[PDB]
Amino acid sequence: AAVILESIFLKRSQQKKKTSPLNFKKRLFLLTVHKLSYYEYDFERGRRGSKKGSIDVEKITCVETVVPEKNPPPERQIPRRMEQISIIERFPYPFQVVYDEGPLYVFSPTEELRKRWIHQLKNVIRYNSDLVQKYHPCFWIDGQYLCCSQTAKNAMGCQILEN
Amino acid sequence: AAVILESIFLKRSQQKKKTSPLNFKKRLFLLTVHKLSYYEYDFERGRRGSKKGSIDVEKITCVETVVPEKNPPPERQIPRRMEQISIIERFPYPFQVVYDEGPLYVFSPTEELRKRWIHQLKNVIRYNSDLVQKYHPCFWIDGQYLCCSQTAKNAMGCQILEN
Amino acid sequence: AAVILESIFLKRSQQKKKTSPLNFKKRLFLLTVHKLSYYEYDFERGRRGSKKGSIDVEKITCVETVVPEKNPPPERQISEMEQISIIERFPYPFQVVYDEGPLYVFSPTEELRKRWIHQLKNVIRYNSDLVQKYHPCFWIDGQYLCCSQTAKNAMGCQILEN
Amino acid sequence: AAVILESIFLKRSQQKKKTSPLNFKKRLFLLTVHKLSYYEYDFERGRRGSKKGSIDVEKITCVETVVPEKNPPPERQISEMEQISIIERFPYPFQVVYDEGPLYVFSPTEELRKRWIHQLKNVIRYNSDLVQKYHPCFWIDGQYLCCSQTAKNAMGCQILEN
Ligand SMILES: O=P(O)(O)O[C@H]1[C@H](O)[C@@H](OP(=O)(O)O)[C@H](OP(=O)(O)O)[C@@H](OP(=O)(O)O)[C@H]1O
Ligand SMILES: O=P(O)(O)O[C@H]1[C@H](O)[C@@H](OP(=O)(O)O)[C@H](OP(=O)(O)O)[C@@H](OP(=O)(O)O)[C@H]1O
Ligand SMILES: O=P(O)(O)O[C@H]1[C@H](O)[C@@H](OP(=O)(O)O)[C@H](OP(=O)(O)O)[C@@H](OP(=O)(O)O)[C@H]1O
Ligand SMILES: O=P(O)(O)O[C@H]1[C@H](O)[C@@H](OP(=O)(O)O)[C@H](OP(=O)(O)O)[C@@H](OP(=O)(O)O)[C@H]1O
Ligand SMILES: [Zn+2]
Ligand SMILES: [Zn+2]
Ligand SMILES: [Zn+2]
Ligand SMILES: [Zn+2]
Repeated sequence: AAVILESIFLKRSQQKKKTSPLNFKKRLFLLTVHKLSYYEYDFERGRRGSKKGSIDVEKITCVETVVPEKNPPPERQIPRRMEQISIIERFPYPFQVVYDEGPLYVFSPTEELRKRWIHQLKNVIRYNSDLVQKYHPCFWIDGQYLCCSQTAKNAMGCQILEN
Repeated sequence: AAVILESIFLKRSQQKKKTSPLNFKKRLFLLTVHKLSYYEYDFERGRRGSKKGSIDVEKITCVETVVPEKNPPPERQIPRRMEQISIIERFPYPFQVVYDEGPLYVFSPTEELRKRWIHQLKNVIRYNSDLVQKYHPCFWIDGQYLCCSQTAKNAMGCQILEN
Repeated sequence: AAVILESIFLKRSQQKKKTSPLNFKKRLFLLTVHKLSYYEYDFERGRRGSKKGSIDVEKITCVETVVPEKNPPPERQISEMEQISIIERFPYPFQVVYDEGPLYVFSPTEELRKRWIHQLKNVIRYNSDLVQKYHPCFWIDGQYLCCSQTAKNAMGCQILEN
Repeated sequence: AAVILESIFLKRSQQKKKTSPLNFKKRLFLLTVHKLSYYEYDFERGRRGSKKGSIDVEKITCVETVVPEKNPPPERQISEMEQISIIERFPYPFQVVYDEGPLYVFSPTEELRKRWIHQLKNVIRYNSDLVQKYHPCFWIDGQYLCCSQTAKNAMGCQILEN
């Protein structure tokens, strides 16, 4: 369909599979009313590459900011003070797109960008059937969730954000 | 003025003073357009007692839920399954009323109640001049904030909740 | 034994002592089978304070409603649920009668009454002295306006059959 | 030395070799005082890849705009800021001329050009051979349509004074 948005972010490994590393990839993310998908980016040629995953827009229970990790390495750190480059190498503002399998973590290089996305994603998911009301505002890491130490990657959020 | 709300909650020590313990008190909380105030409760006689603090409604930068502590003792635990009593002895749903001096933490015995309050408090603070946009969704405890480990009790929130 | 109930009613002075004035105290009531007890409530620590009374279930003769008195002071004026009202307003005055006489416990709400009474019955039900005429009326100012008669333990101007 | 700039322009083949076809590569340009260099960009690791060229600043004779060619293929078609467009669209073709000849670097945006050029000048400014007639025109298909003349390093059909 149409592309609502398209940006380059740094996403963390969903680690769907056991043997998978916890790592980050620069990916070109798209968004249609249908899905949220991400592809390898072919910078040389300038084009989207091989698809590396999607999440169907309707299976989405929730989308929000995530509490930034405490000691992020520079690729996701906030500087002090050339953007065109930085905006494709430094992604410090994460957010979370949660669904049945768990949460996909996505870092954005600017806030506005993150804002932009969360919002559309919101619009997009407004009438979904499973919009959860409790989420985890912290990352899932090393076996469990910081915020509540629960271990089920798709555990119930330990917090209700209600207006 | 009018009372918008009145409930009994279990509040944690603001510890404004150095020599102060980190502890909880059952307090009768009120809310007018002017302030948010809390008093000792005189249960025998059934009346509000001596005032023990307020926070001026306009100095309020923010109000939200807080991520529940991981191992709360029973007075703030969620049961399994007589309410009239429980609702004055068990307060497991906290929330945070933040202002210049820091955050006041307030536990509510039910969610609806917490809902109710956060909302009015919201209305009440809608046109305030300092409504912060970043908060700490976790408690301040033992010297710093869990969510971001910052130590300034009135540190900048490490998270932006934007719709 | 094992509690069977537990609530916070208001209760008028039993006046057992000649000195005793009449007044109401907010108390925390329990229920087992053996007895039915009330304490001072540690609102602050949120817990049961000093025992202030007991009535053995066995000596219970008549668990029953009483008659919402005429002009309940606020306190007692008009299951219901105000976190605070419900521990500050008990307009459903009931009555437990026993050897010594009748205990006047008040309720913030009906389901609450029901709940107790009923339960009361479950527990006295096999007693040895379930009287069958009673004073749905109060005992007051010197005498039961049930039957203007005067012995607290005066016999009941009314009968409740079934 | 100390970078003075750093960007990602597109750049047409210098064709130094007879084999060399003409094409454009996305490259990462730096700037110091000594030289001006371009590399392959490690987009994935987000970093500077293999060096693909250098031009000594000193041998710089003429830093200057060139002439937006006729029918820029998308790629080059129409400071500006699309996270992606700005690293995918460089329509502001400029030119660095030196001994060997002229290097055709393209820009996604004007402030970006300006920024470089200017800076360029700061750095060649005291050179020993700042020529003063140039070919705002391209060198193409066999010959500079600046002056239809043919030596790459052909002398400039135009002068830029000040
Ligand atoms: O490239 P290597 O070093 O194998 O590691 C990968 C990447 O992080 C993947 O991201 P992408 O898919 O973006 O390549 C991730 O997939 P997701 O994070 O998309 O799931 C894979 O996890 P699994 O989820 O275990 O497949 C993980 O194995
Ligand atoms: O009763 P003790 O054992 O002294 O401890 C108190 C109570 O927690 C107070 O609550 P309340 O005011 O509700 O009594 C608290 O005030 P706040 O939490 O209101 O500030 C005091 O902290 P300071 O903030 O340090 O005064 C703390 O000293
Ligand atoms: O506290 P003060 O003002 O002294 O009055 C007391 C309380 O009403 C007692 O209730 P509680 O025990 O619930 O405090 C009542 O006991 P009962 O429990 O027998 O009513 C006392 O009378 P006596 O009944 O006379 O002891 C009465 O004097
Ligand atoms: O990669 P392929 O298709 O082989 O083509 C190359 C690139 O355009 C070179 O650019 P880069 O070095 O930027 O890759 C260019 O070098 P210049 O940098 O001299 O343009 C080469 O020509 P020569 O100029 O003939 O070497 C040209 O053949
Ligand atoms: Zn959690
Ligand atoms: Zn924080
Ligand atoms: Zn009678
Ligand atoms: Zn020319």
